[PDB]
Amino acid sequence: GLTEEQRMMIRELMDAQMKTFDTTFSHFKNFRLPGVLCSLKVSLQLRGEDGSVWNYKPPADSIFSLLPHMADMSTYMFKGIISFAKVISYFRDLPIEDQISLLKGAAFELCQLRFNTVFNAETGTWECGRLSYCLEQLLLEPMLKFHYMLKKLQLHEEEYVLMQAISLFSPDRPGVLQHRVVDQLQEQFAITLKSYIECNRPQPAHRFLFLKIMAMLTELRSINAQHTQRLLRIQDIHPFATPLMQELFGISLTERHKILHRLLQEGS
Amino acid sequence: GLTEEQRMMIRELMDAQMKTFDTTFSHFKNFRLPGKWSQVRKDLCSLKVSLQLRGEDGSVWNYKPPADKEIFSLLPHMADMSTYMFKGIISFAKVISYFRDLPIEDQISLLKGAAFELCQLRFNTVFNAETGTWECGRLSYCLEDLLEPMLKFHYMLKKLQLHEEEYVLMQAISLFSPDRPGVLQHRVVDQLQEQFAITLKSYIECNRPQPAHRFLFLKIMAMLTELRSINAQHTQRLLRIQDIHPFATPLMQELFGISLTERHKILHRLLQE
Ligand SMILES: CCC[C@H](CC)Oc1ccc(C(C)(C)C)cc1NC(=O)c1nnn(-c2cc(OC)ccc2OC)c1C
Ligand SMILES: CCC[C@H](CC)Oc1ccc(C(C)(C)C)cc1NC(=O)c1nnn(-c2cc(OC)ccc2OC)c1C
Repeated sequence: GLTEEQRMMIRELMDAQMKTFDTTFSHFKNFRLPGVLCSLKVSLQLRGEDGSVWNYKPPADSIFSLLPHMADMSTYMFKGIISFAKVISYFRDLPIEDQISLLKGAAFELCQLRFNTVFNAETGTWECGRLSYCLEQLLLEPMLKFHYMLKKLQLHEEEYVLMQAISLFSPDRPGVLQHRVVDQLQEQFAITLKSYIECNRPQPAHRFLFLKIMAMLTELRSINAQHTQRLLRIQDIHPFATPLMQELFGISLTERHKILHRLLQEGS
Repeated sequence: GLTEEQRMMIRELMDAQMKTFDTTFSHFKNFRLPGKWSQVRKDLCSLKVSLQLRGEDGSVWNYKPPADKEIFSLLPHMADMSTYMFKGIISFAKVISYFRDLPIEDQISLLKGAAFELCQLRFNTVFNAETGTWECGRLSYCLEDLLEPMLKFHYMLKKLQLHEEEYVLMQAISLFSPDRPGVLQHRVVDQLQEQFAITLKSYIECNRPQPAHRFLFLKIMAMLTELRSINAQHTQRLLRIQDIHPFATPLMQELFGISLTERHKILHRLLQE
């Protein structure tokens, strides 16, 4: 039994998730594709409305071909992440600078949390509806070990959307001014998540699940730093980042993120 | 043991083939790709193919066709494929001396009736029987699901294991068909076809064992007869489909029939340059 606010807090996040998560990627169009890292090698599949199936197999040892597509696809995911935060009441009340700082530090993490919901552990494929991404002693790349472990927990929709709230309202993000207001918000999401697990998962397989989930968020925070550095090493060599990704990567706060600033003011 | 004219007759067709047959399809670019109604779905089910497209880096794009507007996806591509092939078929005839000396209308009539047949003969050279795939260099076409006469023709012709000289002689016999619609020089073309047929019959005797290839010439002639029937069949199927869904290129519309040189001005223009 949750409090009348904890129940109201989850319904707001679940409604926020339903309104902003395009699980089928139906509105994901006008993206780049390979024209006619070694652990994260993926094979792109693209199904059509008529039932046709395009399949792209990347070449072997010679790798920057799929990055333009993965940049466009991740940008579309982050646009839904922005809209997810805009409809949360606790997020819109924050200053416009903290909304940019929180979305800068939680862009990658909230994308991963949504990808794990469409990840297939048995087939190794990220079933993104229209598109699919199938992989080619391999769960050492922290990106994939995180997804396989998180998928093993078999979390609910309420638990996934609560991890997004805890990751979004991180008080120790670079540039956050209201560090105490964000920390007060983050504590309530963790309390609601801890209370939800106790009321709906009495099984022994889900023992210490809240501490496991919090440990995943800490690991995902470390993987966020690793991948951001790995992608800046490639951007320095081969420019592949989208205009919105350059603002996140850091390539006066609202003046350096004019796209993020405009998206936070439009009607959600 | 061929005559010096039969020897020079083959040397001209081989030079004709090597100048106009892009066996690697290196110059086939800028083609379309996948982005009375009941009478169409028949042949489409028999000729369902999966397109493969390799890249310079080694990447492989593959298009699997949608299972049973459903099969109209490969039509724009195969129209560009057929058009590119036929333009090389036109260039093949434009360098043959016996073809240039014919009237400009008889040249159009021969190319109209032998367009499909000469295109199949070149497609059989790049067909892989054990894998069932037309290996067109960067492009590949593998079918799924020998009942279709066009498929039975390719499997039977590939089993004969003909030479490059025997393939180019089949193109000469099929090109110089005197009974094509609109041909005026029935006496000249029929005598030309006999000269190529005699050379093919004499080539098999002089360059192959006698008893094992005793009826190889008659088998080849039987293939051209069966291929002549498939040319009629396939032309009717695509006229039923083109009338419903336009997929034919302007050069294909002239062949399909959609004053002789004025109704085939594109084919005429390609014969003048
Ligand atoms: C399991 C993770 C999902 C994805 C498959 C569904 O896995 C990949 C697999 C293969 C590849 C390559 C090797 C083919 C390129 C890449 C990725 N994944 C990214 O490329 C990615 N993941 N997150 N972000 C991201 C987004 C962002 O907002 C726009 C800001 C910063 C971001 O990175 C700090 C990005 C760009
Ligand atoms: C058998 C080898 C060809 C090709 C390659 C594997 O197999 C096909 C496979 C599938 C398909 C569909 C049904 C899925 C589209 C078609 C075809 N092949 C044709 O559609 C074709 N073959 N020849 N011609 C042709 C050309 C011409 O010159 C311009 C004039 C008249 C012609 O037909 C009267 C055409 C149009």
